[PDB]
Amino acid sequence: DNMDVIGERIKRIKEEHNSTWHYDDENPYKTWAYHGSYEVKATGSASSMINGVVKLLTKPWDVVPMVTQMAMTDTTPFGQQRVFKEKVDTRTPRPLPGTRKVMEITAEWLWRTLGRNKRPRLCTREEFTKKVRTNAAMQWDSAKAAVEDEEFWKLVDRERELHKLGKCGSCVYNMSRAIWYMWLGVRYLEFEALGFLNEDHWFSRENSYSGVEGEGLHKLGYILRDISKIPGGAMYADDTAGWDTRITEDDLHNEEKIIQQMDPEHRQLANAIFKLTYQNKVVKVQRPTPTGTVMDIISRKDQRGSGQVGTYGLNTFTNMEAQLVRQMEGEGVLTKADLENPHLLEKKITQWLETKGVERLKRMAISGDDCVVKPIDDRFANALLALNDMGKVRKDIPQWQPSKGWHDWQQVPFCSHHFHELIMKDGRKLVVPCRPQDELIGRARISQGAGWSLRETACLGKAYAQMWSLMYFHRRDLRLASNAICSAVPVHWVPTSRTTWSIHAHHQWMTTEDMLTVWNRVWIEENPWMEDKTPVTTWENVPYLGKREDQWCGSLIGLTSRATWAQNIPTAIQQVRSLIGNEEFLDYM
Ligand SMILES: O=C(Cc1ccccc1Nc1c(Cl)cccc1Cl)NC1(C(=O)O)Cc2ccccc2C1
Ligand SMILES: [Zn+2]
Ligand SMILES: [Zn+2]
Repeated sequence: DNMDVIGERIKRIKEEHNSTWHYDDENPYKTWAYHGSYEVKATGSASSMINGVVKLLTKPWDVVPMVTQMAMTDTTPFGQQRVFKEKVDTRTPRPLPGTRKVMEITAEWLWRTLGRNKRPRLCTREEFTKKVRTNAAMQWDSAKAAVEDEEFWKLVDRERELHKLGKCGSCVYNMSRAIWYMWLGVRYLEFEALGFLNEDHWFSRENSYSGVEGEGLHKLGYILRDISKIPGGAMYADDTAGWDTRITEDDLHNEEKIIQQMDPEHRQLANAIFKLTYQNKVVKVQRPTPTGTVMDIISRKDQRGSGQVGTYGLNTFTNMEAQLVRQMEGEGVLTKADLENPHLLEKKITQWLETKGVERLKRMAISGDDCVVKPIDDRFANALLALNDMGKVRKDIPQWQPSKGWHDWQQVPFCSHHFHELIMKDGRKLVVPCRPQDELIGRARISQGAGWSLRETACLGKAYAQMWSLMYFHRRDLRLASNAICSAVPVHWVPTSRTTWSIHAHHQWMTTEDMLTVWNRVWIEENPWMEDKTPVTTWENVPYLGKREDQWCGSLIGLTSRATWAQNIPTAIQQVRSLIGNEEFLDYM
């Protein structure tokens, strides 16, 4: 089918592992082309490492089911195969000809709108090097060593010369030093050709209208509140089932239209990324066999490779396009007859885009596969023909059952959170991010690496605690647990690793600066929705959620076990201090 594009990559893998290369007839691949297997040592673990510092200071959550579940993520070849079979080995039916036509018209208009002020450009070796260096001082260490080796860049140049001839020899996606250099080299080449979407803020709210890039978790609630003021129907936030697996060959060709705005030298490189690694891909996946573990080499023409970071911007683009198409259907612009029609009237779609498209983009908050839409009316709730036909089937709901919208922006699911408007004691309002408290505690109790010292583990606990003090201060249990962790860890110990990989995280908690000072900077000084810049001088003036809402959202406040924990927390803090040693601590309780 496509061996002329993927053949050189498979030939190189096969030559490198010819001692154990074989065709396994028991391969479970149904929708992916299977090329072969070779022996590998199994990677991953059946369960996550536990952060003992966070665990010792959150004893009431030792029982809680969601907390116990989050520590059971299986990353072994058995776990990889399970996820692959249940989620990735699917085929999306091809959209109808009228659906493909409206998508193409909308994609061309959207790219033109997105590129009205900005022009695409190539990203560079020093840009990638700087990003890698700033992230290593938060594998990043391995990546920092690779960017400092001139042989890595000479390998990058050889692969770029193949891409310029329309060939690919080593850009393989993963579901010795040489293979790590080839993977990081593939990521560099992708960054060089498509990194501009992220680096130049193409999906910022000012540039894209719907986008939220660069806003930060602390600003998303304010944007949903601003959207709530636009006249129209309810706010809809439908979750797509496995968004990345529903990116069709038609979606990929619509995303590729951005190459039309590039300079010749950039278009050549971006066309190679689109054709060789996005629209044709070679993937490695581990699989357990009766006699050991193999690495399977598979390929397909559609879906995304999640590891690519160019996928965030392209997912945002395709979601903005799909939601505009759904809004057109709700408004009666797109009928069932149009979706089936190759010959639909292009001009009525163009006219709707040119007269109402930007206004309709302003009614949305879109981040990758996450969307919030406030349509002009509720007909949108039942406009499902185009959405299902485009392959974006909603998760856990019958295909034709109407979407449920929200009339309170505070109840809307966006980027794994919901948002509350709080009234401070001085009358000022704050709009804060929130999620089930068991998820926040469960995540903070997971360590990220093996062989970590008590220092590295305590510093990751401190990073989680400071993130809670800045984003989730309004949750009573989290402010208390945060104070306990910060009192148990040396004040000069710098938080390490990362609390989240989310694009919305700005990592203001990765500091040894006083958290109240940082809180003031984020919530008051730099908050554009805070008109009165009066600083808050004490945590007693930093508000909480309403007790009832805190309890509805997972708080243990009012339980006897929680009261016992709060009363005995100086004892647990002292136990952690005793094991850390004679360092400088501070009492935050
Ligand atoms: O860029 C990077 C990771 C990164 C680090 C070092 C070198 C390059 C990259 N990126 C990159 C690559 Cl390899 C290929 C194509 C395009 C890009 Cl831009 N990260 C985010 C940022 O802005 O800090 C963007 C993002 C997107 C999704 C989720 C989180 C974040 C934070
Ligand atoms: Zn390549
Ligand atoms: Zn909440």
